[PDB]
Amino acid sequence: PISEEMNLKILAYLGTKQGAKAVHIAQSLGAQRSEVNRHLYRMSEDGRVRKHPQHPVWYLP
Amino acid sequence: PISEEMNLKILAYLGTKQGAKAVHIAQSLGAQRSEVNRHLYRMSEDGRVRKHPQHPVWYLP
DNA sequence: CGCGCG
DNA sequence: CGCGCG
Repeated sequence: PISEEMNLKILAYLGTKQGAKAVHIAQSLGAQRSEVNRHLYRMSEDGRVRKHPQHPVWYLP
Repeated sequence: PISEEMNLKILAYLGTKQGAKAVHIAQSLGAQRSEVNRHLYRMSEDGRVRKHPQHPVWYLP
């Protein structure tokens, strides 16, 4: 499922970086890569985060 | 697979009608709804299209 | 190697 | 009912 609280933890982390990989987001939150990726991709649908067009690297809009 | 040619056709439809549903894009292009959605969701990852936060309706940023 | 998939 | 899933 989707945790809005997980969404907010990810957004807060991205707010401290200039682009980040899910593996490092997961490391820094103490979460699993799959959970972080599930949330990143869903947030990207409506524009809350954005992925590099070629690389698995994530940014705030 | 993902066709960049298909991406451009979908973007062109959206440029004509904001707030479109996949079924209507598919009808116009002569494609399957599932194919159109596969491309919409992948384009949403890097912000080329954007989904409505609550509905399967699509916008062009 | 991109993987998120329920 | 959101479904895109390979």
